[PDB]
Amino acid sequence: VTPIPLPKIDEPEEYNTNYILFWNHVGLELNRVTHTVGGPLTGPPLSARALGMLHLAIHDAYFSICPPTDFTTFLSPDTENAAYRLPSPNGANDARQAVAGAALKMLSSLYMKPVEQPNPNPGANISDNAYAQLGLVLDRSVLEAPGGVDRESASFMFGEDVADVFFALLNDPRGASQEGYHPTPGRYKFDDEPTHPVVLIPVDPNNPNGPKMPFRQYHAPFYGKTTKRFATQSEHFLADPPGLRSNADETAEYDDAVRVAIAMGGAQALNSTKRSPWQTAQGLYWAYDGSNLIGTPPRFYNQIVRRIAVTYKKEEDLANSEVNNADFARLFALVDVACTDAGIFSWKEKWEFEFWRPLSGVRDDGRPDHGDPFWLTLGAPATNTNDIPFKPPFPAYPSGHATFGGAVFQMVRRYYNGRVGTWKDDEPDNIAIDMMISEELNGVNRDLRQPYDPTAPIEDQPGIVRTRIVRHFDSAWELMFENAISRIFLGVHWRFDAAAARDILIPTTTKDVYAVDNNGATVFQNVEDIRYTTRGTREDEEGLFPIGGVPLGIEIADEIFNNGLKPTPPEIQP
Ligand code: VO4
Repeated sequence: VTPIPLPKIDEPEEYNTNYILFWNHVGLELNRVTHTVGGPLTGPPLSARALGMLHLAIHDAYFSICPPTDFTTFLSPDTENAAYRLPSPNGANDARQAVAGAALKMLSSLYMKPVEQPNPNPGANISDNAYAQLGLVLDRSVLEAPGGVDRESASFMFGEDVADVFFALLNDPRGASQEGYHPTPGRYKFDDEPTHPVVLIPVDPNNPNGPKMPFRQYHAPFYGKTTKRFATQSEHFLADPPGLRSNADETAEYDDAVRVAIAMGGAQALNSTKRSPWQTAQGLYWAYDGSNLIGTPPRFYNQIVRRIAVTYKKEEDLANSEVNNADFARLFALVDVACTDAGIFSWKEKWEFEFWRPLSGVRDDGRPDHGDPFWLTLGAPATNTNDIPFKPPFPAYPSGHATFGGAVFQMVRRYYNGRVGTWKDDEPDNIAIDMMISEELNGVNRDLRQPYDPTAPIEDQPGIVRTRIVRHFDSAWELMFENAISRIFLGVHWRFDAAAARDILIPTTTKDVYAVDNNGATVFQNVEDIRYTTRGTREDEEGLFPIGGVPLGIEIADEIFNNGLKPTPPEIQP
């Protein structure tokens, strides 16, 4: 088959001389390729799960052969429970080959054709071409691997055994099933997107030019409540969103949120849009909304973490440094596991409340002096395509981006504290990064004038090129914040989906009503002054709970870290 020409990644090629980074890279490539061809593990929660599984297998394969001192492996060889029993090296001492076997085995199990019956129902929607393209990626990776891959070595075989264990234990085949789910219309209730109420999908994925059929997607409605958690030691909950349950009386907050939604996230040319050009840039920068050649948010978070890892490595040699190898293997396991669990809990809460998106909220408001029946958002960018595709929708509260970001960046902060600088674990850090480029704004990717052509490189396809923006960030606290508010700029999330409005916005004399500038744009607090302290109530439980995705993510990362990356006790699994 013709290999899809993938655009160049903005990153020092030296990074991939390190075999831990190389395998992470392979995972990211499969991430973007599967979203281009419509293969398995698409969507934010499951794409995160794939990376978590990959790095867990790598972590244990490496630390089995090169034992750590301040922590231990995720699974152990002495576990009585066969499902959690880690294989023993038994002579194998080649860490490079162990990692290769674990990574290759895991990625292959994840992305290859489900010959073992699983093709029915679960995989019955992916074309043969999708699988073929994914295979190409896997095949050339073997050839590009630093130091090569010796599939016959005992160490390689050991890595494979490790992968088998993790795959059998954590794989969730029916994770994205929506069978049986249907929206329950009403105020504050999630339903089909007014701009994309239905999709025409081919009856046969192998014949895309053939007959289509109407389809209504709902992204992983049962995943969060039924899936196996990775390293969390408890269930996490958020306060009821403004307008629902115990907080149904928070009308001032809700009304002002509608107001901020229109002004900050509307389409570019609307007279009601007050968002600045720079804010529009911040919105698109963090998107990665499953587009062609781009993938999902977990991919971007890993791209950023790769830069942090190299920027703050202990030793200069990326190729032959066990200090670096152990550092990266540990960091990525921590980060990708936190990201996986963040996906689980954000999805659990999303479908629990089933809160509607701003587009529907503003349009269906019903009050002549509050709503706008014809409003349009800036929206999730449909990069490298010529239209606005129907992307499987899901509820608004809390923001997936916000939760992912909170988890990933708080994990990075906990890991580097005392090493890059010193700070209170709940206060701004100093982990700065430079020359960070998002593929949404890289001067290469674009909004096509005609349908995407997978046999030609993106540069030879007509369209409006996305401006190349090179960013610098002063801290992981800033990254966390901007990643969260970017969704407000796109108009896909309410302010409270990110965090409590009180913690991120500038207050006025009027309660629940926040400050706007001379031209009506919403004013945010300075990043250095932001503290996620405001909590709220839940109708079904006593106590105070976090509001929005960022606080939820921070909470998940702290828990995992404090427990040193230990499996969720099987007793508390769904
Ligand atoms: O991925 V949101 O849940 O931030 O659209």
